[PDB]
Amino acid sequence: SGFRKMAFPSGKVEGCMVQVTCGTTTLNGLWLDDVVYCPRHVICTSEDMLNPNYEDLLIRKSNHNFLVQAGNVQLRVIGHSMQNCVLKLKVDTANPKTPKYKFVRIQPGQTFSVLACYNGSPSGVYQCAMRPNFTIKGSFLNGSCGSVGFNIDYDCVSFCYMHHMELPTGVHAGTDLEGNFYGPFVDRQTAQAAGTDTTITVNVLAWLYAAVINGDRWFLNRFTTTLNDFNLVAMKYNYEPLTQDHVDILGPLSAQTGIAVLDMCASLKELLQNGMNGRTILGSALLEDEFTPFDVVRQCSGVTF
Amino acid sequence: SGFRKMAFPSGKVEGCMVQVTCGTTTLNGLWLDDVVYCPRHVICTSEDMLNPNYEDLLIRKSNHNFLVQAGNVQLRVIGHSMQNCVLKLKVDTANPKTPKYKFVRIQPGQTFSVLACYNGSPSGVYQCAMRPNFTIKGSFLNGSCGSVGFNIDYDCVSFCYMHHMELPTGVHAGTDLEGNFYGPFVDRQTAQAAGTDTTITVNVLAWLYAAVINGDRWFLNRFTTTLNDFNLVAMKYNYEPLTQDHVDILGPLSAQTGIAVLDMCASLKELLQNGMNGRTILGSALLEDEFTPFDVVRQCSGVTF
Ligand SMILES: O=C(CN1Cc2ccc(Cl)cc2[C@H](C(=O)Nc2cncc3ccccc23)C1)Nc1ccc2scnc2c1
Ligand SMILES: O=C(CN1Cc2ccc(Cl)cc2[C@H](C(=O)Nc2cncc3ccccc23)C1)Nc1ccc2scnc2c1
Ligand SMILES: [Cl-]
Repeated sequence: SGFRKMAFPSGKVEGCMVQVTCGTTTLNGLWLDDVVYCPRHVICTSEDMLNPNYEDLLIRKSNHNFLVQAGNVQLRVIGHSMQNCVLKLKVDTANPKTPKYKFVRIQPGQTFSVLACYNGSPSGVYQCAMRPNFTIKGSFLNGSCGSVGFNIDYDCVSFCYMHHMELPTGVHAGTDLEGNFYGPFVDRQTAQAAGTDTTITVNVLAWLYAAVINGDRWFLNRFTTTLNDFNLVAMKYNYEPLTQDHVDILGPLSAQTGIAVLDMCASLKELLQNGMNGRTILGSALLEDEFTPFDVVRQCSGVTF
Repeated sequence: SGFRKMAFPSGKVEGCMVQVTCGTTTLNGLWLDDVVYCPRHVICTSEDMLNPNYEDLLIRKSNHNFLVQAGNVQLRVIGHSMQNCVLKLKVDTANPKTPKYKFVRIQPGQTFSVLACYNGSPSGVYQCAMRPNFTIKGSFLNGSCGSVGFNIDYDCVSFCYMHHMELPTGVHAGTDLEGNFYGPFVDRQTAQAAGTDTTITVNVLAWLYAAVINGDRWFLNRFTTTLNDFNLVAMKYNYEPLTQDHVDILGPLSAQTGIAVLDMCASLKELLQNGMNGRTILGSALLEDEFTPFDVVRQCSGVTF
């Protein structure tokens, strides 16, 4: 029993973290085989950030201008190239700790683990979700750029996020490992803001199923709803629309608990309309939306890596 | 910016997890140098759990009755001994991945990371706290026994907890790495229950200071309090007494924010009286007690916003 915000074990990613320095800028890099991946803004000064011409700044640089440090060892840069907002530094040493991996782009609502790093040294691991507005509610300080997000499937690490910046509201923005940003963001110092966010409905439903599995049923009722009627109330409370795909995905949890997805939707509707009335669900007074249906099934089954 | 329940990177502990089997029982062990540490109840059947005589069960075992598996490799047991509720299995191979470590016994209120494991394989990492009633609100299924709790400071892993059992209320009990239980618990299936739990006051205060550092001050007031008056009100809401030690420990956060500890105590008193009125503090609708003053200083910026 018990339900916690659980991250994947970080060991396979810790053995890939390095420090990248170019001029006065120091951030983190991801060392896989003989390439070090890092945000391209490592080549910028503070004045360059306003309107940087990355292809012009990069030509000025030679291999020896990039200082890469893996633990207490200097890696020698032998090549460099840019792919979208990610800089790829070819080093003269393949990482002996390179795990089996893939680069994957995730969708809003999907969760992942973040290994927060400073000066190429991992400091902490936490779980988060890609919000519908494409930002993440992370915890990062100056020097955290280049820290990565990932999921593990069997023995394969799927890298899905690289940290680039913090927005004025304290939320974070970054790219996939191919350098494509999540959201309408750019890697410059310009006026940028997170869009209005919404709640991840399929995740709140998954978490309500996790509460039932852990013996919390007070919110269950005898009623049901249609998908259309539920979506009319969900949009009213700034919740993402629930699709037939979300209903299908919740199928197994509905069969394990004996509570149909639209029956759980009726419970969610009443929670939105009446509140919790001094009660909690899994120790929370808010409806939690950062656990996917797969996360709930995995934590209530004991899948190992 | 941001504030998350952050765990330590788990890699150093992942390289120590092994599977220990004795008869029909399989659980996790911690392999450090040439010793595998695990709960002594690995030698018990379900019948034995009512009134086990561990000395009597152990004398009937030989080294070859214990099967230890590290990855896909069998370790050969060459010695065994019991120390309190922990079984120490001497193996003929020192763990080449043994980190720099120490065994530390923690006090209630202290936090640590747990690496939940099944069959010697890590599945997830999460942060938790030793409750005032010496239990932990973990997330553990059958087969998780032997999973460990730890902190990491400057590359040294301090092991503070080993998982032994789940109590009837869904909470968890275990030992330090010398086999001494936290709390009045026994590794016996008997009528034992977690005592009434309380809120960790010094941690709630630390978290209120984390909110001020991150820019939120809505909960402050113009009042102060005496330590005695604060404790009389705190005990009515099931909060632990605040000692002069806790006031001393909060000194640095009081100096970084300019808010005296007894001034923050007055804010906590008012929060207990009024609730949050639809507002949140660091994204929570409840007062959070699983971040220590040390955790807040480690995660938060040294510059207040
Ligand atoms: O100082 C800057 C300038 N940035 C321009 C800029 C423009 C474009 C790009 Cl792609 C990156 C960046 C950098 C950037 O966002 N870095 C950071 C990333 N994650 C967390 C951070 C936490 C504190 C500081 C920086 C952080 C740097 N901003 C700033 C922001 C957020 C707070 S919160 C307190 N101080 C700041 C100060
Ligand atoms: O079946 C038992 C017997 N235990 C007695 C017993 C007595 C003393 C000692 Cl030192 C160890 C143990 C074992 C024990 O607590 N094992 C476990 C440890 N951590 C999490 C667990 C999560 C589910 C299951 C077992 C778990 C075994 N209990 C039980 C409890 C909690 C739920 S929740 C659903 N089923 C159970 C069933
Ligand atoms: Cl302690």
